[PDB]
Amino acid sequence: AMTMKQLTNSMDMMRQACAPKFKVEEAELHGLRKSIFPANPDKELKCYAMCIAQMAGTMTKKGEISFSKTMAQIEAMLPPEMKTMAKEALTHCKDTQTSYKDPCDKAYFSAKCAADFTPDTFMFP
Ligand code: NA
Ligand code: NA
Ligand code: NA
Ligand code: NA
Repeated sequence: AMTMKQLTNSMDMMRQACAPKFKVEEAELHGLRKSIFPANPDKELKCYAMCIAQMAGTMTKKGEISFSKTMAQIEAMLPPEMKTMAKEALTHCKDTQTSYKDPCDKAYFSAKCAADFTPDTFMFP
């Protein structure tokens, strides 16, 4: 798997690829990295999160969060410091998207469920 430093480098690249497309600012982005997710973000932040999950190949053509490739991702890619938190969060949070129709809401609120469940060391790009 990746080391923590390699994962950070990969997450910074994802953020560089996605953030410029959306009307987001540094503070709210720093917040998600530190696993602090607003309950009521504006739409641009929700779609930033979707862009990210899409980029990590965790999103479906249907505009849904894919359990199976997320698991494969986590297994192959994550360092021990993140891997067990991510597996537990995915199982804990897998039904979140069913309360939402819009794909940006599915992505963002699934990631919020994960952020809220885990401690502050669980990073999002
Ligand atoms: Na590595
Ligand atoms: Na919550
Ligand atoms: Na967290
Ligand atoms: Na938390």
